[PDB]
Amino acid sequence: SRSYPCDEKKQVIAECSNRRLQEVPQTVGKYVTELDLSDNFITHITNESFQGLQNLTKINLNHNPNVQNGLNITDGAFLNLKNLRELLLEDNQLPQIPSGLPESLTELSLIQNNIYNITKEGISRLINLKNLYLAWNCYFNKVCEKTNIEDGVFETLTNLELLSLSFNSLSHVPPKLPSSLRKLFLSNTQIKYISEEDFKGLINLTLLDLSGNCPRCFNAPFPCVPCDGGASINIDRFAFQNLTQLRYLNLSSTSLRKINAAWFKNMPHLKVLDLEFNYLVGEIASGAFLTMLPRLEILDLSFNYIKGSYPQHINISRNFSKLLSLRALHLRGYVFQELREDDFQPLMQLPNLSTINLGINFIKQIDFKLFQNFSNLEIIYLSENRISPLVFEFDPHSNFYHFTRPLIKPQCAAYGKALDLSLNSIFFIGPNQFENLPDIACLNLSANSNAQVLSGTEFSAIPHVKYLDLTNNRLDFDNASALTELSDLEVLDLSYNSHYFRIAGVTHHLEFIQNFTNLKVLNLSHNNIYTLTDKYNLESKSLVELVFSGNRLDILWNDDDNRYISIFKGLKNLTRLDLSLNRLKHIPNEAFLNLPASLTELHINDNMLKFFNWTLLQQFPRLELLDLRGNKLLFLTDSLSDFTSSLRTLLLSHNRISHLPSGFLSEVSSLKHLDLSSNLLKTINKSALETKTTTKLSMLELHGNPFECTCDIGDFRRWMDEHLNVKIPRLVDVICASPGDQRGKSIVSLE
Amino acid sequence: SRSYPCDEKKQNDSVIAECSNRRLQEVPQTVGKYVTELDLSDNFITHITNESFQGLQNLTKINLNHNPNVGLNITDGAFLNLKNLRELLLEDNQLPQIPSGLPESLTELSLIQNNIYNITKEGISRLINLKNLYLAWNCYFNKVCEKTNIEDGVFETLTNLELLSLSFNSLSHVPPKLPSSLRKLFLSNTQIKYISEEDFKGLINLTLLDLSGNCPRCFNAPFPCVPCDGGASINIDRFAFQNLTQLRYLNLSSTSLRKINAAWFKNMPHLKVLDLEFNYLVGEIASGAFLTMLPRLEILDLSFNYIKGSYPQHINISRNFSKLLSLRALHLRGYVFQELREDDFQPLMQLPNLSTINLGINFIKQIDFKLFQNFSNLEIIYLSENRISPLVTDFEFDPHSNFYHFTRPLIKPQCAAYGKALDLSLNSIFFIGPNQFENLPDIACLNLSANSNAQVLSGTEFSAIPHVKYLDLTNNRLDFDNASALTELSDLEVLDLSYNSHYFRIAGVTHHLEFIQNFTNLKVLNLSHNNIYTLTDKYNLESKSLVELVFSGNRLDILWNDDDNRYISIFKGLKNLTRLDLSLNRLKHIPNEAFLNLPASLTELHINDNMLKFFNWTLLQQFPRLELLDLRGNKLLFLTDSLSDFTSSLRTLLLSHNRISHLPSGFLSEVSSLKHLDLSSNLLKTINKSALETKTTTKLSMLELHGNPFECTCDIGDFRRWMDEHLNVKIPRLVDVICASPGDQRGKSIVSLE
Ligand SMILES: *[C@@H]1O[C@H](CO)[C@@H](O[C@@H]2O[C@H](CO)[C@@H](O[C@@H]3O[C@H](CO)[C@@H](O)[C@H](O[C@H]4O[C@H](CO)[C@@H](O)[C@H](O)[C@@H]4O)[C@@H]3O)[C@H](O)[C@H]2NC(C)=O)[C@H](O)[C@H]1NC(C)=O
Ligand SMILES: *[C@@H]1O[C@H](CO)[C@@H](O[C@@H]2O[C@H](CO)[C@@H](O[C@@H]3O[C@H](CO)[C@@H](O)[C@H](O)[C@@H]3O)[C@H](O)[C@H]2NC(C)=O)[C@H](O)[C@H]1NC(C)=O
Ligand SMILES: *[C@@H]1O[C@H](CO)[C@@H](O[C@@H]2O[C@H](CO)[C@@H](O[C@@H]3O[C@H](CO)[C@@H](O)[C@H](O)[C@@H]3O)[C@H](O)[C@H]2NC(C)=O)[C@H](O)[C@H]1NC(C)=O
Ligand SMILES: *[C@@H]1O[C@H](CO)[C@@H](O[C@@H]2O[C@H](CO)[C@@H](O)[C@H](O)[C@H]2NC(C)=O)[C@H](O)[C@H]1NC(C)=O
Ligand SMILES: *[C@@H]1O[C@H](CO)[C@@H](O[C@@H]2O[C@H](CO)[C@@H](O)[C@H](O)[C@H]2NC(C)=O)[C@H](O)[C@H]1NC(C)=O
Ligand SMILES: CCCCc1nc2c(N)nc3ccccc3c2o1
Ligand SMILES: CCCCc1nc2c(N)nc3ccccc3c2o1
Ligand SMILES: *[C@@H]1O[C@H](CO)[C@@H](O)[C@H](O)[C@H]1NC(C)=O
Ligand SMILES: *[C@@H]1O[C@H](CO)[C@@H](O)[C@H](O)[C@H]1NC(C)=O
Ligand SMILES: *[C@@H]1O[C@H](CO)[C@@H](O)[C@H](O)[C@H]1NC(C)=O
Ligand SMILES: *[C@@H]1O[C@H](CO)[C@@H](O)[C@H](O)[C@H]1NC(C)=O
Ligand SMILES: *[C@@H]1O[C@H](CO)[C@@H](O)[C@H](O)[C@H]1NC(C)=O
Ligand SMILES: *[C@@H]1O[C@H](CO)[C@@H](O)[C@H](O)[C@H]1NC(C)=O
Ligand SMILES: *[C@@H]1O[C@H](CO)[C@@H](O)[C@H](O)[C@H]1NC(C)=O
Ligand SMILES: *[C@@H]1O[C@H](CO)[C@@H](O)[C@H](O)[C@H]1NC(C)=O
Ligand SMILES: *[C@@H]1O[C@H](CO)[C@@H](O)[C@H](O)[C@H]1NC(C)=O
Ligand SMILES: *[C@@H]1O[C@H](CO)[C@@H](O)[C@H](O)[C@H]1NC(C)=O
Ligand SMILES: *[C@@H]1O[C@H](CO)[C@@H](O)[C@H](O)[C@H]1NC(C)=O
Repeated sequence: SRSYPCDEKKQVIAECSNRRLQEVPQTVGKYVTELDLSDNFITHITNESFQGLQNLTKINLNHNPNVQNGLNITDGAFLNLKNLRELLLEDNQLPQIPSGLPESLTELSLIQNNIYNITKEGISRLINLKNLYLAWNCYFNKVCEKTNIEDGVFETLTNLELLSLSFNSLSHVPPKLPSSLRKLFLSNTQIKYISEEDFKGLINLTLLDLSGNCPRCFNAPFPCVPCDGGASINIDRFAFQNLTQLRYLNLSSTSLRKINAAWFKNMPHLKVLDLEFNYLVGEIASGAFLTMLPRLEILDLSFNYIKGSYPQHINISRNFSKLLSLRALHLRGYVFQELREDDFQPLMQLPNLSTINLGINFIKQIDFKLFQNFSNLEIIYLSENRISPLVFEFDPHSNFYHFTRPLIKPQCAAYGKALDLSLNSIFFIGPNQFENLPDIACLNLSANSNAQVLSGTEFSAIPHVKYLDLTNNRLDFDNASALTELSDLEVLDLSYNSHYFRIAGVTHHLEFIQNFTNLKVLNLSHNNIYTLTDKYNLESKSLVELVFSGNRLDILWNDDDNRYISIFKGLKNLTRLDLSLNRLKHIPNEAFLNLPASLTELHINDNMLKFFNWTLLQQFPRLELLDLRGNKLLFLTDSLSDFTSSLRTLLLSHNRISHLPSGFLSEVSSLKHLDLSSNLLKTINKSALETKTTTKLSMLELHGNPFECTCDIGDFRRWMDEHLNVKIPRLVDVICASPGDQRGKSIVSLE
Repeated sequence: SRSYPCDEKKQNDSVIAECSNRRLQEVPQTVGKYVTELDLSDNFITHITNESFQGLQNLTKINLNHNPNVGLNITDGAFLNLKNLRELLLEDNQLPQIPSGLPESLTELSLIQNNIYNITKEGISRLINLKNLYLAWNCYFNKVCEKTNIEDGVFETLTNLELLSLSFNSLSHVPPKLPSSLRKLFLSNTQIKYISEEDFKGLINLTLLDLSGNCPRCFNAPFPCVPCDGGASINIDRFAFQNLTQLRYLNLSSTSLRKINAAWFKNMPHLKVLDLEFNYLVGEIASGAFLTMLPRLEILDLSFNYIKGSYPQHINISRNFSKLLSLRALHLRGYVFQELREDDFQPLMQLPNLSTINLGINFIKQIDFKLFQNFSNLEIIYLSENRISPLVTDFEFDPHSNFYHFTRPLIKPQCAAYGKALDLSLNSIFFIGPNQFENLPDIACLNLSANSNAQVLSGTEFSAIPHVKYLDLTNNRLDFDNASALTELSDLEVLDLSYNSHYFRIAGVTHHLEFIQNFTNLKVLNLSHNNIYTLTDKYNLESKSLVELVFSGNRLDILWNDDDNRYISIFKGLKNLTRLDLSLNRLKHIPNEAFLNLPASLTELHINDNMLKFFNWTLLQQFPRLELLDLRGNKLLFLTDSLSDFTSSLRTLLLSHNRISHLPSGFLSEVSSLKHLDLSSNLLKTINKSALETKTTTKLSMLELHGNPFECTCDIGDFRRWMDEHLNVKIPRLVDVICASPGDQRGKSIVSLE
């Protein structure tokens, strides 16, 4: 059995999602324990749907049906599944909690439905529930009803550890919550008041999310309903008195102006405090609560700006010096003109403060030397400011109030201390710009509209930069000594610096590249490179990877010009080369033969190639991956094994191949992965299948070929049957084009 | 009938068969006998014989350029029998020789871009009627080729020849015995180092001479370039042009000139256009005796005469520029200088007709702007690509274009049409301060594109030039945080804010587009590629005057998210709008109420290049003026069967690149207004009779169907017969209206099935 329609996988999971399925297939293996049927067109679940699949411990029916209208699940449809632990039913337009769910359930997700009634009948039998998600049923301008929570509905769920009720109209915290709760999410629930009773008994709670209740609505990116008068949430003095185990508290966008220090009296473990989108400028200056948090590691005070206010200075209370455990401080969107060394004195003896984030404050100048006086900053994040020369659209499973991606690309941060000055106005780097900074290893200058001629001295005060990002500037590469002060540079990103490269009449100089002794990775992408001055060749003894996408090799290698015929030959250590998006119609033979013999990976995808000289792979004895996707190729050589014994992956997707030559599936013993996706194949011929021996072939992609499903396809179908070790992904997309009665169906589905 | 494979055009005198770029392997035997011009360019034709055009004696013009695409073999005399052949284009055919036995009727012959190295009497000297002969670009750069041999006197018998183009061939000397009927002589890039008194002594009718690129200036060349020994100058004898009294055009670009002999111009009283780009003329520009000899000159191009590595404070223009009384345009790109002062341009200031001054690409850091007012009448002040800051076919080189510069207008004609133009694009005007625009003329057309401007415009910045009518602010970083922005510009008709994403992208900063309603005369607004998905307080765009809104490249998918009502009327307040562009907004579906709030005034609505799966046809009932609906590049499956119930205005419906697999019976019944229906690149297997059928006949004039996977069984018969009974409906590109199935038909046109 080659399984269909699902792909089976044993790290036993049937991946069956996004396959245009109309019903639960009756072709699922009986050894399957986890079934992913998300994103199909399934409209009915009955007690017949999964009979003879009782090993199932997990079912995902999210996002069904898509497109061309709700999911209809009968009473007790799942009841017979004795082992069902986890049921995901998100985005199914369910009007109610389905009835008669199995008591074995420990995890149930009903996120993004139309469920306005939470009943004993739905839920109170489900004694084994540990995590229950009912979020995003009624929010924003959706037409929906206030949520009715049957009194005591949650009381019998004495194993429940996580309950998520966010983005529903609740009005108050429900009573009779089980004391087993660890995590309680009540974001955006229209609760204006927290009483002493609401969480009095939840002694095991480690996370509480009360965000977005009484929101700050000015300039909201969503329909936002403030409390009367834009008032603050109202939280009783003793509301958190028993929450001794709280580690995470989210009070983002609760319109707070005042924080009651006493709220933290009994929270000796509190680790992450989110206070973004409030009105806390005054508390930041004078916060008594900061005195109550000596184990706090992450404090987010972002977007507490006063509307219309652009103060000279940020005002940080001396009490910040009590945050002895603080690791990250987020101060985006406070809005201020100038950062002086004195303004941050309270932060300067915190031993573990690693990250300071001052993104999006419209800061016009910074006294940079202040950063050295900190104990140990490793991320100095200043992106999106005004620093100039010195002289359903919300993911319900993510954080709603900010992105959670790293501030600094991990590959750069991995080198050491990081200074991110991206998206500023440092248009010219002058002699003292970088004076008195720490030993920066990772420097981001992307998008500073820098148009200068770097000349070998600009980075002299931080000469150990290992990863330099200069993307999206207007750099004028007119000096052979550029960047050469950076002896230890390993990664250099010059992508999107077209501005001068595109003008023929100005001089262009890339000779500095050869100076670096440790340069491993160079990205020259999207620079429109088509002409250089005097020195035509790129050279480096160390470089391993060159990204040359989005340039004009079609010009450089024009048949009437010899000058660039060795452009990459001097990159003597290169193993990875990217020549995508260079508008190539053909590569002269001599040009191809002058690519480095060291290559293991060569991409030439998304050009316009009409021919490819296969014989020339004889000069590339280490070549493992050749990527020719997105071209106009028609001809495959019929003696590939004469030209390579190294090639493992050949990517030929989105070309115009109509004929596979004799024994091509078995031509190259080393070939593991052949991608023939989206070409013009009508069949695969017997001679194409002829093998002298066996082959290393593990994966063959064929989806989007216009197959002719006559009896001519028989041979390949029988081949598929007898080579079950060759994976063919996406069989639902390996489709008959002709004739009319077969059109649209998988080739596997053919009598 | 309906012609195939070519498209025919009944033009004037002419009837033209457009037959190019059709993958043809043979000259087709199906060309109409009334055809006078045949364009076969860009096909896979390999052989021309005396049978190729047998049935086609009316042919006056044949284009065989660029054949075969992926050399062309022409038998001796293949064209001889074509008694009326006037024009033969044989460019880019890898010909090794001039074809033999060409008809004597020829008046126009192009052999541009071949491998022809011998120009013989036998090829050419019988062709007595030739008026234009093009032999350019046969041996140039690092092509493998040989020096051109021109048989002595080969051109002498061509006594009606007016244009001869020999550029981009290795010639070494001007050929002798040229016919005196010559008007235009092109000898660019021909490796001629010396011009003698004899070379053009008899060419008394010459109006153009091109000697560019002989002894070229090669520093930083964008092509393989071979200087004369020592990088010496072309050597032109004092009397080389003494008989050239009719010359209007002289191109001496890239001839390594340092010194210009005034006497060269003594007998050239009509000279109008002088190209001197890519020389070493900084010294002549400061002194230039030759400027005294050119009082009828209108265009002078001195671009890229920079001294290598030199960055002087000032440009030095001789006082002799004041003698160029007829001068209209002065091009001074690439001289390279830091500052332009008012004194530096005094010699130019009383020239009555000097309309255009071009200072592009000089790395200029400051300009004393007041100087431009003291000119008599500048209309184009071109300062693009400097350092101005706040005030305190396959061919690399198109052989049919100018090689030394682009020929496009300096200023977009739509902007220039309004009046005086100041182009400050691609500079460093990052902040517009209070006096930036002091002392300027009455600018009507203002380009500030790509100045990395990040400021909050606030209603006073353009106070000193308040009659700007066309404002280009594209590709900046503008922070639209003030409702009075640009409102000082009362007469503004066209405003381009494209590519100012920078702050629109950030949810947490405020965004304000309210200023738009203030303009009384605003007609065209372009907000493209701004990533607009959230505004502050005022969610709606309003204008009583605006006729055209370009909103492509924003996030209407977000603005019109089903859980948000706030932007449901975003465009309704554009009460005068007729053209709306919603392309590239990632839309999967448009809420019905949102669609219905688009202005009732629309005549043209584009929603192409989204991801639409649904389109509610019934809503075209509220758009009684709608003439063009463009839905190309979406994922639509369903067409309504009762389109005539919902519109009587629609003339063009563009549905290309969708997933339509069925034309409903009877789509098009009673929809009389529709002229142009584009169903190319969909998933059609056939068209049924009743799908096209109409009782009251229709205005249908164009139906596109190429790139559909047609099933060429007998099920296609009905459409084929329909095609034959509606010859007034054009179906273009019939070679691309192809059978997908079954195997024996696959690849063939549907019109080609018995
Ligand atoms: C208020 O603040 C609290 C933190 O104090 C915040 O709690 C965090 O919420 C996010 C939002 O869901 C949780 O993040 C998810 O965690 C689960 C559990 O481990 C993951 O499965 C999620 O996985 C990601 O990748 C998956 C791949 O399968 C995807 O399926 C999915 O999209 C996700 O990308 C995801 O990381 C997070 O764990 C909690 N924090 C804690 C400690 O529990 C809350 O969101 C904030 N409130 C608002 C309204 O933003
Ligand atoms: C310029 O090119 C460089 C080099 O290719 C780009 O950086 C590289 O980007 C890739 C992915 O595009 C990173 O690879 C990824 O790494 C992750 C985690 O290790 C892995 O999960 C992915 O499958 C993939 O391997 C690669 O590490 C990264 N390299 C470096 C040195 O940072 C860069 O993105 C390009 N610049 C621009 C503007 O595109
Ligand atoms: C911003 O949007 C405006 C308005 O659509 C764009 O300018 C307009 O560009 C089109 C070309 O796409 C011009 O129409 C063309 O005019 C010529 C000459 O008459 C005609 O030959 C073409 O078939 C077509 O009609 C239109 O005139 C022009 N309107 C102006 C300038 O007012 C503008 O280009 C967009 N900006 C960017 C950066 O895309
Ligand atoms: C340098 O700063 C830029 C600009 O902030 C970072 O670019 C963003 O990075 C991610 C790639 O992971 C994208 O999803 C965003 O679109 C980028 N934004 C823009 C405007 O480009 C970049 O990654 C930073 N570089 C490093 C090494 O951290
Ligand atoms: C203002 O200047 C910009 C930049 O010079 C112009 O953009 C050019 O437009 C031409 C013709 O439309 C394009 O082919 C070029 O690619 C553009 N150049 C660049 C760098 O983008 C724009 O046309 C000018 N605006 C006006 C009104 O003339
Ligand atoms: C018209 C430009 C001639 C050659 C040239 N290339 C450059 C170049 N790339 N940068 C320059 C910066 C300042 C001054 C002159 C520059 C220059 O000159
Ligand atoms: C954190 C952003 C808060 C709201 C805001 N939007 C903008 C905005 N768009 N521009 C600003 C310019 C200067 C100072 C504050 C600005 C501002 O503040
Ligand atoms: C700082 O971090 C280190 C471990 O990463 C730790 O041992 C020490 O306890 C922390 N200091 C404080 C003051 O919390
Ligand atoms: C690069 O710049 C430095 C001055 O910054 C200069 O000394 C050196 O000559 C420059 N290199 C070249 C080739 O001009
Ligand atoms: C850069 O490399 C070149 C040539 O290899 C050498 O002449 C130059 O001095 C080098 N300079 C530095 C600072 O690395
Ligand atoms: C070549 O690359 C390898 C892997 O990065 C590295 O070990 C070696 O140091 C490089 N060689 C040279 C000569 O720099
Ligand atoms: C492939 O390469 C060499 C030239 O280096 C040549 O001998 C062989 O004919 C080539 N194939 C094609 C189609 O050019
Ligand atoms: C073509 O030329 C040859 C003379 O070589 C003659 O035999 C033949 O009939 C000619 N064909 C036509 C169609 O004129
Ligand atoms: C200036 O141009 C006008 C209009 O073309 C023309 O009549 C006049 O002769 C020109 N003046 C000079 C000095 O050439
Ligand atoms: C716009 O900016 C100007 C600065 O001149 C300021 O006076 C005005 O109040 C601002 N208007 C708004 C609505 O912010
Ligand atoms: C702009 O538009 C509205 C017109 O209703 C008005 O309130 C506002 O004051 C106008 N502003 C200026 C600066 O003209
Ligand atoms: C409506 O647009 C046209 C431009 O075609 C103009 O004549 C008319 O004046 C505009 N109406 C108003 C009220 O601005
Ligand atoms: C189209 O919108 C119309 C308004 O005429 C509404 O009656 C109809 O329900 C719509 N169809 C769909 C599928 O939304």
